[PDB]
Parts: sequence; C-alpha cells; structure tokens
Amino acid sequence: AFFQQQQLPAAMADTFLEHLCLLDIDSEPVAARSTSIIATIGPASRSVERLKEMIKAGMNIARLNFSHGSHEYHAESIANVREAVESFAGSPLSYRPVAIALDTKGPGSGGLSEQDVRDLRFGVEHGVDIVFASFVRKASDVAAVRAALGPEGHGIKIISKIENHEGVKRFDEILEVSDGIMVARGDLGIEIPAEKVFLAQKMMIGRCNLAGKPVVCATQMLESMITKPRPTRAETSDVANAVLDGADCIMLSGETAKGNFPVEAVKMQHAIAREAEAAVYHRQLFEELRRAAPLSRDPTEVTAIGAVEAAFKCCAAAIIVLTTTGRSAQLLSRYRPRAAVIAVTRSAQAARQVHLCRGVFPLLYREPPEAIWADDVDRRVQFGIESGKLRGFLRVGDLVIVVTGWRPGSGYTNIMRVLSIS
Amino acid sequence: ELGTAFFQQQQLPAAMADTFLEHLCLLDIDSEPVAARSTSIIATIGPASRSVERLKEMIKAGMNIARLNFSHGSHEYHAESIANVREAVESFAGSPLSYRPVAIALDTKGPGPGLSEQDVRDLRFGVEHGVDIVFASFVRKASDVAAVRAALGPEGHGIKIISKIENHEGVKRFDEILEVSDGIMVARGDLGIEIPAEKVFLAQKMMIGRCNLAGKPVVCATQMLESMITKPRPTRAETSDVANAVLDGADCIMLSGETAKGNFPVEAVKMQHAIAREAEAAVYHRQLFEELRRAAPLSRDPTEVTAIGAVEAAFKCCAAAIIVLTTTGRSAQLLSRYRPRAAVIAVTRSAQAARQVHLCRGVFPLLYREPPEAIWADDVDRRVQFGIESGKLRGFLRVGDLVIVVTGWRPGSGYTNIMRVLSIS
Amino acid sequence: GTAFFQQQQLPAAMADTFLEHLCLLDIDSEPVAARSTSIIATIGPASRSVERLKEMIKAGMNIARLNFSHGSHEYHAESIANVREAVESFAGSPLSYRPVAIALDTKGPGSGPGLSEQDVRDLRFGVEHGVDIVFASFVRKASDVAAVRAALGPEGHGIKIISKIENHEGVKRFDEILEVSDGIMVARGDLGIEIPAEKVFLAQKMMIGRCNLAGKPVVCATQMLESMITKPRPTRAETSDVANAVLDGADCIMLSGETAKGNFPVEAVKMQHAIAREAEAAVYHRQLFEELRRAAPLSRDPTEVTAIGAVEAAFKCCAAAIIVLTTTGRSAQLLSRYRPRAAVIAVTRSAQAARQVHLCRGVFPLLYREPPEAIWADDVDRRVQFGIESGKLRGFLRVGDLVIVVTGWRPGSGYTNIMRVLSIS
Amino acid sequence: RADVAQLTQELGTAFFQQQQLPAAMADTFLEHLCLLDIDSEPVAARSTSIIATIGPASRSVERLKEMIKAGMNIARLNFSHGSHEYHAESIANVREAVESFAGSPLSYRPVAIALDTKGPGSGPGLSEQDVRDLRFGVEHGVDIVFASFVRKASDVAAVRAALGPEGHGIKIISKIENHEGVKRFDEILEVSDGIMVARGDLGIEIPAEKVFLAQKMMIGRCNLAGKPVVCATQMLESMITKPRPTRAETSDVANAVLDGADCIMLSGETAKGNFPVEAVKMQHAIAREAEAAVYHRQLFEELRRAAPLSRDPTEVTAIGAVEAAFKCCAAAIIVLTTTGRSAQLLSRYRPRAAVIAVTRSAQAARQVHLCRGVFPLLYREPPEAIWADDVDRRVQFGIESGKLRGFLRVGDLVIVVTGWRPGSGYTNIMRVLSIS
Ligand SMILES: O=S(=O)(NCc1ccc(S(=O)(=O)c2cccc(O)c2)cc1)c1cc(O)c(O)cc1-c1ccc(O)cc1
Ligand SMILES: O=S(=O)(NCc1ccc(S(=O)(=O)c2cccc(O)c2)cc1)c1cc(O)c(O)cc1-c1ccc(O)cc1
Ligand SMILES: O=P(O)(O)OC[C@H]1O[C@](O)(COP(=O)(O)O)[C@@H](O)[C@@H]1O
Ligand SMILES: O=P(O)(O)OC[C@H]1O[C@](O)(COP(=O)(O)O)[C@@H](O)[C@@H]1O
Ligand SMILES: O=P(O)(O)OC[C@H]1O[C@](O)(COP(=O)(O)O)[C@@H](O)[C@@H]1O
Ligand SMILES: O=P(O)(O)OC[C@H]1O[C@](O)(COP(=O)(O)O)[C@@H](O)[C@@H]1O
Ligand SMILES: O=C([O-])C(=O)[O-]
Ligand SMILES: O=C([O-])C(=O)[O-]
Ligand SMILES: O=C([O-])C(=O)[O-]
Ligand SMILES: O=C([O-])C(=O)[O-]
Ligand SMILES: [K+]
Ligand SMILES: [K+]
Ligand SMILES: [K+]
Ligand SMILES: [K+]
Ligand SMILES: [Mg+2]
Ligand SMILES: [Mg+2]
Ligand SMILES: [Mg+2]
Ligand SMILES: [Mg+2]
Repeated sequence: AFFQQQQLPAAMADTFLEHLCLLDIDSEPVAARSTSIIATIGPASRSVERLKEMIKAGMNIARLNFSHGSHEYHAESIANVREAVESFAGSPLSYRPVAIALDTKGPGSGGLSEQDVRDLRFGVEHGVDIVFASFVRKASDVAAVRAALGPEGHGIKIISKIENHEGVKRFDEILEVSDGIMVARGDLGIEIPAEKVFLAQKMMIGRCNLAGKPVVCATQMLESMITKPRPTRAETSDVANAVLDGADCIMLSGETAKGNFPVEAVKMQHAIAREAEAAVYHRQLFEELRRAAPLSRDPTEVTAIGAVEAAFKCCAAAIIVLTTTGRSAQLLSRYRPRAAVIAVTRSAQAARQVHLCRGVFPLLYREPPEAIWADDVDRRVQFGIESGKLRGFLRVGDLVIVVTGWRPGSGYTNIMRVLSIS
Repeated sequence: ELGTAFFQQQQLPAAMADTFLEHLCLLDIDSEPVAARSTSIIATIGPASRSVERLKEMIKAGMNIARLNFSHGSHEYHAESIANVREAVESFAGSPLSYRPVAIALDTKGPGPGLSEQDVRDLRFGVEHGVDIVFASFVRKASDVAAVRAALGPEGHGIKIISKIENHEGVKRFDEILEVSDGIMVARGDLGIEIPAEKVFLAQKMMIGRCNLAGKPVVCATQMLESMITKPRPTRAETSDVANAVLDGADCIMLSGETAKGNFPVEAVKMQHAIAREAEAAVYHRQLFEELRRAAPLSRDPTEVTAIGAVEAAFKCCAAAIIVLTTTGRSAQLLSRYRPRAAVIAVTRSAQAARQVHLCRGVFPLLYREPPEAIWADDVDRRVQFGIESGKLRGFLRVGDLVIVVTGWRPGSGYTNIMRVLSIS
Repeated sequence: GTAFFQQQQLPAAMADTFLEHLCLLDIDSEPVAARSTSIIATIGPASRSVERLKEMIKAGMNIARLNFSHGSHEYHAESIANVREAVESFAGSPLSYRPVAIALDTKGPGSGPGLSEQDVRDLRFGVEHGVDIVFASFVRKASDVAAVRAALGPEGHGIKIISKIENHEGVKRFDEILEVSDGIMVARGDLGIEIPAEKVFLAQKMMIGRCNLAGKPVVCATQMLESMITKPRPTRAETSDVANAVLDGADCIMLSGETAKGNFPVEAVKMQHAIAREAEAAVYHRQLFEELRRAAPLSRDPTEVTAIGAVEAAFKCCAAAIIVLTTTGRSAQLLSRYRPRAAVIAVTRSAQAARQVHLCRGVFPLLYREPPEAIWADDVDRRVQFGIESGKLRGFLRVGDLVIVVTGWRPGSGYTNIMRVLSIS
Repeated sequence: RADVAQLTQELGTAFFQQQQLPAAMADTFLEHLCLLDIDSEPVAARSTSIIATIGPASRSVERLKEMIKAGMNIARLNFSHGSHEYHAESIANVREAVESFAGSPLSYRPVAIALDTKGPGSGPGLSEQDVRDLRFGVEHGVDIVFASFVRKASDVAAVRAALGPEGHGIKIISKIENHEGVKRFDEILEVSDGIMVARGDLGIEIPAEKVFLAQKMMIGRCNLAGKPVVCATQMLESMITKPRPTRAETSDVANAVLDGADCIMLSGETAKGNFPVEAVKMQHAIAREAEAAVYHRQLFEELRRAAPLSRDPTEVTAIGAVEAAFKCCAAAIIVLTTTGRSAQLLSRYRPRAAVIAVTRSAQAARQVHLCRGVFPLLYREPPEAIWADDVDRRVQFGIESGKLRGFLRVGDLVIVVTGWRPGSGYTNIMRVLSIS
C-alpha cells in the first residue's frame, strides 16, 4: 500500500517515458506540500478573518504590491497579516510562520526611482522579510536596491523580477548578486513575444535550480478564478507545470488581491502543487542535481548531499535540520529530497524566509534554553520530531536524518545522524 | 559547411546538451524556430468560423483538421459546414505553394450504457459525407470502440477512430481502449468534472506518454486558449498550456469555443501555430529518441525497421526532410513515432490518407495525381522528385541539402523496406 | 524462440546496468555469431609449410605477418609464395574461399632518428610483392608515417599503414600519429620495456578507446598466449588477456612466437578463435552502441549516414547480417565502427580490399570473381545473392532471417547511400 | 569544467592530473578510456589486498618480513601439501615476522592467516582430512578458511560445523572450482562470507575460454552483495622462474582489479618460486595503477541503483559517508568498528577515499583485509572512563596514524563514521572534519 501512493511506481521507472506511462490518478499524495504559495494582499484579502482562512488554506508568503495604495494602506495590511498569523501562536508545535514580501513599483521610464527608495525604507522600518525588486535589468540594479535597504536591512532577501529582454539576457549576472528570481510573466509577455515566455520560464527555473537559489513562477496562473469558482484546464496545467519545471514558489496576484474567490485560489494551488510534487521523477532529478553540483570543501555543502543521499536510501520521512540563518536548510533543499526538510530555528525572520526554498518546513523554536549546549541541541531535535508527529509528517517507526553542527553559531553544520522515531 | 548561425537557431545548443537540466539552462528566447510547424491544429467549426471567407483565413493561419461538434446543430447545418470547408480548401488548388489538404472530423454527441441512437445516425451521416476521422465521445471500454467501428457500416472502415477519454473508467481502462482505437483525445473539459481538477494533468501526461509509446496519435483538447473567446491575446497560463501539451508529446492541439463561437478564431489559430513552432524546437531529442528507441520492442516488420533507420540517418546529417511514399499513411506514421526533427514529407495518391496523416506529428502530406508510369521504378522516381520539388517550392529544401527517402521494393501498401540518402540537386 | 534469447549472452545484453550485465553472464550461454576479431599469425619456421598454412587458415588465421626483423628478402618472398599457395588451394570453392592478408612488419629505426635505409629497401620489396598492410615499427610522430608513405611510392598508395606504438613518445604523440595512420598496433613487447610494465594496460585501453572513437583499426599484440610456444594449453592469465583485449575493443589480436617458432601454431590460433567468440558475445552492446552513436560527429557524407542507419536497423530486428558491396572496403569499415552484433558480410571484386577488411572487427570478406553483367542493377543483385549463398553455406544465415543490404546509386567507390531490409528465402 | 572549477582553483591543476582524475570525471566510459594517462601517477594507498601462499620459498622469518614490507596482507597455508607440524611452524614464523613491527603501533601492519583446505576429492562432501585440518585451524587461531571445491550451500554448512563453537568468528571464503559451484553460486554466496574464483581447477572443469565469464560474473555478484571476492591462480605464473612477468600477466592482474576483486592471490609464485618478494611487489604496483583507473562515476551510480533500500542505520550511514567523501575529495573515511562490519558496508560502495578502520579486535583488524580499501588500525590503549572521550581518542588515533602513513595532510577533509552507543551494530553518525 505504501508503494502504491505518492506516484511511487512512476518514481521507480527506468526511463522518463515509462515514468509518464506509470502516472496514476488513483495514487494519492501523502507528503506535505513543498512549493510555497505567495498570495497578493488587497481589498479581497485584507481582513484579519479572511487572512486566517488564507493561512489555513496554505498561504506561506504575503505579497504587498507597492504599485497601488499608500504607505498607510500597506502598514494596515502588514498589521492585519501579523495579527492573523499570531492568532495561532498559542499552539507552538503547529504554528505556521508567514513571510511578508514588498513588491516594488519599479523604475518606470527611468535606475532606482525616488518612490522605490521611500518604499524600500518603509519595508526596513516595518520589518519585511523579502523584496520583489521590479524590472531588474543588470547587477547594478540589485546593488541599488541593496543600498536603499541600508545597514538595518542587510538580512532582507532580494528576489529580482525578470520582466524584459535585457533581464533575460543579463540573467547570469543578476542571479549571481540576487538571493533569488521571480519570472514576472505579465510584463515579460508584453516585452518579449508571448509564445517565447515558456522558454524564458523553463531556462530561469533550470538555472536557479542549478545555482541552488529560489525561483518564483508568477502571474495569471489561475486568472479566471478572479470571477469564477473553478479554474480552466489550462490554468491547472500551468500550476502543475510550474511545479514540475522546478519552481520553489507559485504566486497569486489578482486572484487573491481583488478576486471573488481568494481562499479557493489558495486551496487550488495547494491541491495542484501536492499532486505535481508526487509526480516529480526523483530518479533522474537527483542524479542530475548531484552530477551538476560542483565539488565542495564546505562542510555544510558536504553534509547536505550526504544527508539527502541517506534520506533516499531509507525513504526517510524527514530531514530535521538546525539552522540559524536558513542556509543549512537551503543547501538540503537544492538536492530536491522527497523527505520534508524540517528546519528548527530560533530566528523568526529565518523561519519566514525559508518559505522561499522548496520543501523547507520552518519551526520557530520558543522553548526555554538548556544549560548544556549538547542538551540544547537534542531538545531542538526533539521539538522537530514532536511537531512532525503532530502535523502528520512522522510516525513511530519512521527513520529521520538529523543535520546539526559541532559548535554553536551559524556556518558549522557538519554532522548527519540516522534516527529511528520513538 | 552549415555555419555557426545554423547551430544557434531552432534551440540547437539546448538540443546538444548532455543532461535535461543543461538542456533547460540552454533554452534561448533569441534562438528562432526554422522548421515547419509539426503539431496539427484542430479547429472547431461553428457560427464564428463557418463562412468560406473565414475558413480560407483559418487555413492560411494553420488549421489542418476541421472539427464538427455533433452535440449542436442538425445534419443539414453540418453538411453545409463540410461543403464550406471543402470549398475553402479547393480554392487553393491552383497554387501548389498554398494548397493544403484539410481533414474533416466528426465529434459525436455521446451516450445510456452504450452507443446512442443519435450517434448511430450521426456516424452514418459521416460515412455518407466522407469524413476522415471520428472523435468518439465518452469512450469507457474497448466494446464502446467496437460499437463505433460497427456503426461505420460497410463503407467506412477507413475512417480513423480517435477515442475521447472523459471519465475515470476511460482512464482506468486506457490500455484496452488504446489497443482497439486509432488514437486518443484527452478531453479535459468533461475529464476535469469527472475526476478532481488537480489530477487532469496526470491523466494528460500519462495518456500522451502511452500513445507515444504505442505510436498512435494523441490530441490535447479543451480550454487551451479559453480567454481568446473574448480577448485578442491569451493569458500566461494559456500559452504555457499549449507549449506544455506540445512538449508532453501531443500530435494535435485543439480549439473549441475559441474558433466555434469566439470573437478571434483566426487569431486563436495563429497563436497555437506560433507556440507549437517554439515548443517543437525546444524538444530534447537527444533523450527522447534514445527512450523511444529503448522502449519500442524489437520488430521483424520491414516498415518499422526502415523507419528507425531513416530517423537515425536524418539525425546524423541534420536532413532537411524525410520523403516517404505511402498509400495508407502507415509508413509516415511509423516515421513520426520516433519524433524526428526532419519534416516527414508524405507523398500519396490517396486523398483520404493525405487528410488523415495530419493526425501524426511532423507529417506534411502531398497528394499526387499524375497518371501512373508503365515502369513502376519510374513512377517511384517521379513521386520522389515531386516531393523534392514541392519541398523546394515551400521552403523546406534547397540545392545542396540532404534528404532521406523511404520507399519499398514493390508496389502496394505494406512493403516499405528502403532508406536512401539523397543530395538535393 | 526462447532458445534464441538464451544463447550469445542475450540475457546479459538486455541488462539496464553494466553491473547487472556482468551478473547475468552465463557459461552455459553458447556463442552463435561468427568470430569477429581477426587473428594475425606471425609466419616463421613453425608455420611456413604450405600444408601447415592450410591448417592455420582453417583454424582461423586472417592475416599473415612477416617480421622483417629476421630473415632475408628471399626468405620473405618464399613465405609470401607459401601463404598465397595455401590460400589459393581453397579458391576452387568460391562460396567458402577465405582471403588472407599479408602484412609486412618493419625492422624499425633503431638508433636512428627516422626511416632507416633497410626500411626503405624492405618497404619497396613489399610494394613489389603486393603486400596489403605495413606494421610500421617504433612510430614516434606524424612525420614517421609520412616517411613510410613516401617510401611506398606511387604504386603503394593502397597499402594500409598501421603504426606501432612502442615507446613513451609514441603514446604522447598518439593523436597526431592516429590522424595520419590507417590504424594502430599496441606493440606491448617494446612498450613494456620503454615504459613501466604496470602502466602498459593503461596505454592499451587508452589507444583502443581512441581508435574505436576514430573508427580506425587497432591491433593488440605480444605475449597474449606466450606459454603456448612450448605447452599445449595456455595459462589462466593468457586466456584472460585475450578476452580482455577483445572486451577493450581491439579489432585484431596477434600471435608472434606462438605461430612463428612454437610447437602449437594451429592450437594457438584455435585458442584465440575460441576466446574471441566467447568475449564478443559478452560485449555490452546496449551502452556501447549508445556511446559510439553519441561520440560520432554529425556527417554530410552519405556512406557515413547510411552506415549508422543500417546499424540501427540491424539492431531493431536482430539482423543475422549486414551485406555490403564495397570497392575499397570503406563502406564496410564505416559499418564496423558502430560495432553491430550482426556480421558485416563485405562483397568485393578487389582482392586487396578483401584482404585488408580483416583489419576491421566483424567484417567478413567475400571475393566475387564473376565478370560484370551488362545491366548494372543485375550485377549488384548477383553480388548480393552471392553474399546470401555464401552466408547460408558458412552458417551466418538461414531461411527466415532478416538481413540489411547496403549499396550505392552508381558504380565506383564513394557512392554508398542505400540501406534495404531483406528477408532470407 | 564548472562542476570542478572552484575545487581546481583550491587544490590545484596538479592535483586533478594525478590518480587518473581527468579519466574519472568523463561523461562516458568511452571518454574515460580515451583519457587514461600513463603520466598520471597513482597517489592513493593500494586498496586491493595481496594474498601470498606460504611455502619453502617464503617460510623463513626474514623472508616473511620482506614480504610484509612488499605488501602481503594475507598469508595462505595450502593444506593440500605438508603436515600439521609443517603448517604450525609456518603460522609461528608469520606471527613472529608480523610482531617484529609491533613496536610502532601507529605504523603496525596486521596480517591475516588463511587455511586453504585439501577438498573432498572423490567424496561427496566434507572429507575426514578436512575435518582434522579445520580443527587444527581453530586451535591455531586462523582468521579465514578458503574452502576447496564448494558445490552447494550444504558444503559450507559442513565447514561451519567442523569449525565448532570456538570457530564462529572465522570467515569462510568458498572456492568455486567447477560447473556445479558456478551454477549454484547464489545459494553458496548467501551462506558464505565471500568467494574465491579458483581459476586453476575451474579452467580444467569448464572450457578454458569460459573462465573469464565465470570470473566477471562472480566478481559482479559479490560486488552487488557487498561480500569479498578473491581472484586466484596463474596471475604472475612466469615469475616462478623469471624476474619480470609477461604482458598477459600484468594485464590479468590489472583486469582482476578493474573487474572488482577485493583480493588478488599468488600461489606457486610465492610458495615455491625463485622470486616471491618480487611477485608481491609486482602485484602491489599493478593494483595501485588499476585502482586509480576505476570509473567511479558510473560504478558508484550503479552500486547505488542496484543496492536495495535499507532501514539499517549502518547501511544508511555508509552510503551517506561515501557520497560525502566523493563531494569533497576526502582523503579518508575514518570508521570505528568492532567486528569490521561498518568498514565492510563503506567498502561495498567503492569509495576512492581510504577507509581507515580503527578497532580493538586483533582478529577483525586481520579479517578486514578481505574488503577492498579498508586499512586496519589495531588500537591497544585501555578505555577512558567517559565513553565519548574514548571514541574521540580512537578517532584521533586514526588521524595520527593517517598523517604518519601519508594518507592525510593538514587542510584535508575527512569523513568520520561512529555510533551513538557502545557495542557492535549501532553506527549511525557521519561527521565532516578538517585536518589540523
Ligand atoms: O525529473 S527529471 O529528471 N526529468 C528529466 C526528463 C524530462 C524530459 C525528457 S525528454 O527527453 O524531453 C522526453 C519527453 C517525453 C518522453 C520521453 O521519453 C522523453 C527526458 C528526461 C527533471 C530534471 C530537471 O533537471 C528538471 O529541472 C526537471 C525535471 C522534471 C521533473 C519531473 C517531471 O515530471 C518532469 C521534469
Ligand atoms: O567501470 S565501470 O563503471 N564501467 C561500466 C562500463 C563498462 C563497459 C561499457 S561498454 O558498453 O562495454 C563500452 C562502452 C564504450 C567503450 C567500450 O570499449 C566499452 C560501458 C560501461 C563498471 C561498472 C560496474 O558497475 C562494475 O561492476 C564494473 C565496472 C567495470 C569493471 C571492469 C571493466 O573492465 C569495465 C567496467
Ligand atoms: O544554517 P546555519 O545558519 O549555518 O546554522 C547552523 C548552525 O546550527 C547549529 O546546529 C546550532 O547552533 P546554535 O546553538 O547557535 O543554534 C550550529 O552548530 C550550526 O553551525
Ligand atoms: O505506407 P504504406 O501504406 O504501407 O505504403 C507504402 C508502399 O508505397 C510504396 O513505396 C510505393 O507503392 P505504390 O507504387 O503502389 O504507391 C510501396 O513500395 C510501399 O509498400
Ligand atoms: O565502400 P566503397 O569503396 O566506397 O564502395 C562502395 C561502392 O560499391 C557499390 O555498391 C557497387 O559499385 P561497383 O558496381 O563499382 O562494385 C557502389 O554503388 C558504391 O559506390
Ligand atoms: O562495525 P561494528 O562492529 O558494528 O562496530 C561499530 C560500533 O563501534 C562504535 O562506534 C564504538 O563502539 P565501542 O565503543 O564498543 O568500540 C559503536 O558506536 C558502533 O556500534
Ligand atoms: O510584476 C509582475 O509580477 C509581472 O509583470 O508579471
Ligand atoms: O468533449 C470534449 O472535448 C471534452 O469534454 O473536453
Ligand atoms: O614489435 C612488437 O610487436 C612489440 O614490441 O611488441
Ligand atoms: O585450488 C585452487 O586455488 C585453484 O584451482 O585455483
Ligand atoms: K509592483
Ligand atoms: K461532441
Ligand atoms: K619487426
Ligand atoms: K588446496
Ligand atoms: Mg510587472
Ligand atoms: Mg466531452
Ligand atoms: Mg617491437
Ligand atoms: Mg583448486
């Protein structure tokens, strides 16, 4: 029965053709949904009660579109998101962190506009986790956004939006200096021929997967759901194909910001992503990611590949990782394990930001410290297990891979352990 | 010999990649498609696309198959639609550069437990009006196909039956349905109501894979460019859907309300044409051909053996085309199953086979009507040169190009056993 | 039949990994195919008798090597005459006649920088006596090959030059030597003295791989069955060495003292024949063909394009043979480079080409002696039928087998362009 | 280039020219062959063990010391010749030569003692002489038994029964010497600790031209099972009378190592030949060259794909450690082992990194020579009061011996494999450590 669920017969196939032939509509997904959902906040999704329903439906990142509304409007949106998120903090083992992302207006006819400098400063002052930088055309555009965030905003992630021919052509230099990329298909589909957008999307997703950096697929994914309760056949296909391409995040714009069915749009993306993740051909995917990733003398990099290899060998239910900045969880995520990467962190910001990496489930550790560091480590590992059992990731008898470091502080991950649950 | 510019077009750097990941990374928006569009476009005929003048524009835009939806309209209405399609098609008989055969497909209303009374009458109408294809609605088991086959009476056994998979039972009994059908249509509209909407992509990808493995045509249908019923440009999800259906391995892509009742039927055909061309160049032939090769069982049928040898030869020299002589379309279909990058120019004396080969990806039919030569080998050479001269006229070929020529050792269907490498003079 | 798929290591050949392939090797799986790796026997006092040479031809000797390091021109002329007398004693039965090449192995440069004066005299002797191949000793650079070519003069243009790599400089300048040579010999005797003995296997495997990639013949030579000079059976290391040279990809295997001066020259040839047959069935064609196909560059040469198409077609139907008409042996060589499992039966009128094609693995030469038919297409058909009748007589073919037939569109060398699937009747 | 560029800048182009690294990074087996370089020197320690047969030519304590220095890892006693008194003196001479180097524990080399039985002869099962010889082996503390002419699983059960309750730790390596042994191979391997391809008798029992098929098949199946396989007989035969081997003999040794043999053997070459030490030196030289020429890229992928999924933490830690070692070009994998099992599970994935096995068991240290790439270190220190400190001391002993023998240098990365509690069967931890 275990080997009939989550497309396991299709995953064991020797060729991609055989894998496609073995896909079964009756094979139910069992793993937790790995691809994060970014929902744009607007009139249709601004109330605290509506936001609680969207968090329950699967929203992981709240997007504020600074192309519309005043700073006062966005500050109220941020406050409503935080109020809805903290209404579930009473149960720490099931609490779900939600990242706040600021999408800039852009340069327009102009480098960095004066409105963008003011909006970026607003973001730092209001503690946003991510910036979706509009119309990035070169590496210097990223440096300008980084400078406008100042010294108080060093920790904010910059996701560069590729929206035109120049951004596509200078992609490598942009990715090198960015934390991740957004395939902004709306403007891209106007700037380049509409029939070429799929080539740009597939290329950028592939290069981001190669680099181990987050990639977001955005715009018109479930467009008809702005007015209709069910999407079209092309829309469900689009969401499934973005997940199959290798997108870490999928986004909703008007579907959540102004549409009549914002919660239903989030539920639909959740349902499709789960089905598409089970249909991923891990046999060739892991081999290609493994082969393409360069040799490394960094112990976090070395422990990550060893842990993902160990997880596949035993069909581990999860990889529990201790992370300060989210980096150790990101290096596990780049190898696309089938096992959930449960990231136990004390940093509330890192817990929100790791939603950018596919298959990373953040757990914000709010338990008292232990005097002995070794006891403190084991306690964070046990917290990971208890929250995993509560959320359905783990059961007694399961095997897990535990990834820790040899000394406190970020940058010292070097240990992988095989642990039997209970 | 060919130049650096040649190897930068039609995603050739991405096609030469050693891994699928590298192939994706090398896809270039500046790499222009050069080959002719190989995925056929099926357009549904209705009030928005019924006039002879409108049909001429749709033929010019790229329509290869005209679909008549028997769920609406009378026999008199559909007979007028058929006559208008044939009039628009025959208006280009004077120009060899513009003439293109167009298949006529009858989509049945559907079942009740088995074949309905109206379906029996509509199938009979199809035989009487010389339709080429039947899109059989709600096929659930092999006996449903046998009923449609029996209804195609004594005169209609040459009509192709494309079974529409629209429900859970059709998906579950897929192998037995495909075995007795000529091809499959992934009818996503009803399938998306019968099974959870989020599972349709699994059924589509599975059916396309199994049809590619069997070497039988597969059509992807419904809501591909839905928003173009009222808007002049499609959404980002719609262009993605068309591209992904072509990348999945669909032989045909379809337009329903977009052409039957929408405000932009010609623009919807142009959009599918443009996306299919881009997606065909992005196909990863290196692994695709190896997997089609490995999955296909060993064969002692000379047509099947010649076809794989010809596709291998075409890839080795970057052949501009594979010219094949075919009476039933079978030789062109067996070439098409290996997904060559070279166009398969099928020269035939059968008008029906010329229309029906539009079901197979990459087959470009040429109807030959010259009186037969007394010496058979001269008749063969005349048809081979007809294919070369038409290929030059349409832009597929130039002097100095290499073509692969597929023929048999004696006249009559079923004896293909020869593959020649010819230099265009 | 099930019995067919149990023989010639077919279960091991169908394996998905090389590890599974090794695990499926069966000592009870008997080889069925004809032995494809040629045996070169060095001629000497133990193998000069016309009666002894007839037994060696029957045992499997394909090339007779004359070592010009020993004996006078008078001695070698008598060796040539004895070989030709033994070879021609079987010419009364043209369907079973076996051509035998004569190769001249030069003395070498010695302490000198380039071509010695004795080598110039020996090379002219070879041209005057009609030798087919030259095994050029101690080739260190491309200019050494050019000097051998110049010493053969205008009359020795058709002689094949196989460069012997016997020292560190030859290994280091391998690419430039292979580019100008017709093939290579891994001369392990001197190589094992010039470089550390424990590194010879790396040089052998490297040179065989590069020759396989270039599609040029490679010979593995020296001490393969050394103990058989005095003992009737070889050691376990010796049989392993022969099997591994064949598995590495050697086109030819050689006997030196074993045939020139030993007590068991016929048995040494029989032993190499027996081992080579077993090792050829154990070749993992699934990965080998895929890698040869992938590594070979794209080509606009019709012989090159037809060869890959014909090898692909032969694998698709498990063809018993590929019958090829050739004037210079080039069409058979281009088939051979893809390492088909099917025997390459080469029909030629050139007695020299028939002898020289023994350098290419899996090429079985048939010398056609009939004067031409007035109609060229009938002359082509008669030769193809001669190929089939010889194949049936020798055990390569049976009624019901499938064969691939490779021919050209006009007479003369260089115009091969047709591949045909034929059923044996 | 991009997948090795940063590591090439760090370790240097000279690092990536040695030990056939350009050939190992090739995308196809054809390219791998084309890139083999005679100028690419082997850097790693020799990982295929050498078994030398002891006889009149190699019996003296002084001769045995030279053979230990030349590379002998296992001493074979052929019970087809000589009395129990003769073999007891051979055992005593081997132990005396081995212990003459015990003064330096960081460089001491353990040597296993193997008893090769006479066989059943005309009989159906275990002979009476075999029962007496097997009892002699237990009484004299032999580490391994090479059981002659094993034809079915019941033959190995009989050998195990004849070893009694005191010989439970002795490894049984079944010799496949005839058609029946080849045909019933799977049932024999299942109950044996390993296999020996006994080519001498096999080459008489089956056609000589088919022995290579049996050798390659058995080596492949043993590699798949993760059990030791020995290639034996006539490997360097001409060295019985000549100082240098033939071209076929060096080729045979190299091909046995390339096939996947854990051990290579010398019979008459050491037992009665004129050049026993030179024969050991030649096998050492060839094995080093052949190990560097192994195509790890496809080999590791095939061993991973063929090995079934496992819920055993030792099994899971071993594959994770070998994957980690390949990612950073680790100089070694240091493993703590009681029975040798954890080192054996690392060895089955054929890492390029040396598997330095630290053990307190003198028998396990001798027996791990059966597994390719396992370098045993016998730890003689008394236990620390705190178990975690005792573990750390053992790991440091592995690093210090590794630096002393040339396996490790400051700046190298090492993979350390340990367990969570004392006793055999609890290996579950993999650590990446930088050598200081
Ligand atoms: O899982 S993968 O290894 N799939 C590789 C893959 C994909 C396409 C092709 S193919 O050669 O395009 C092809 C298409 C149809 C039938 C065929 O026989 C072959 C061959 C191999 C993969 C590798 C990547 O690097 C990537 O970014 C995405 C995916 C992927 C994952 C799951 C899917 O369902 C599809 C693609
Ligand atoms: O080293 S390997 O990865 N090589 C695999 C391998 C071996 C042979 C072939 S092959 O297809 O026979 C080939 C391809 C190209 C050129 C040739 O001359 C031969 C393809 C791939 C290997 C993989 C295994 O899983 C294994 O158990 C053993 C060996 C191996 C051992 C000894 C050899 O001589 C060769 C390979
Ligand atoms: O993922 P990051 O940011 O590198 O953090 C991983 C770190 O977490 C730890 O496991 C625990 O460290 P802390 O005690 O500081 O929380 C470290 O040993 C390791 O370096
Ligand atoms: O594709 P089909 O229907 O099998 O037709 C292929 C047939 O066409 C030919 O190439 C030419 O035949 P005709 O001259 O009868 O048209 C035959 O040799 C071959 O058998
Ligand atoms: O392999 P080669 O030397 O190029 O010979 C191939 C030639 O043999 C043929 O098949 C037969 O030609 P001939 O009639 O001259 O023998 C030609 O069509 C072809 O060009
Ligand atoms: O390889 P084996 O025989 O299973 O031994 C591995 C064992 O060695 C250890 O690392 C250390 O154990 P000891 O302290 O008993 O020597 C254990 O944690 C582990 O179970
Ligand atoms: O800004 C965006 O997200 C776009 O243009 O698609
Ligand atoms: O009938 C159709 O085409 C459907 O249901 O999708
Ligand atoms: O010359 C040779 O044949 C040799 O040196 O091996
Ligand atoms: O007994 C043996 O060792 C043999 O036959 O090789
Ligand atoms: K914006
Ligand atoms: K209908
Ligand atoms: K010579
Ligand atoms: K014995
Ligand atoms: Mg935009
Ligand atoms: Mg329907
Ligand atoms: Mg020499
Ligand atoms: Mg024996």
